[PDB]
Formats: sequence, C-alpha cells, structure tokens
Amino acid sequence: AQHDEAQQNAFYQVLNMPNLNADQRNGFIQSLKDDPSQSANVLGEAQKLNDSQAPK
Repeated sequence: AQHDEAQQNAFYQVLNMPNLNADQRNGFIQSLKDDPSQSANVLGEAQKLNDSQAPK
C-alpha cells in the first residue's frame, strides 16, 4: 500500500476485494501478470466476481 500504488493499481484493487478468497484473487492476479493488456478486463471481472459473492 505505502508505495507508488497508483502504478500497480489494478493488482492492488484485486487484492483489496473483501468477498474474493485467496485462490480467486491470486488466480486473477496471475492471469493479469500472464496477460498485461487485459488489466481493465481482469479488474472488471474481479470486481464482478466480488460483487456476486457479496453477502448483502
């Protein structure tokens, strides 16, 4: 967190999602690392995956 987090913002956001479990968030992060161009895509799908798993 306490660094130039603005650069690695997508990765940081995927970590900082309450409803994602380890396997999910880490899996998506590795997908992002594997395919840098799909940053916005992976981030969007991570937020969707989090949202669907919201207790409400």
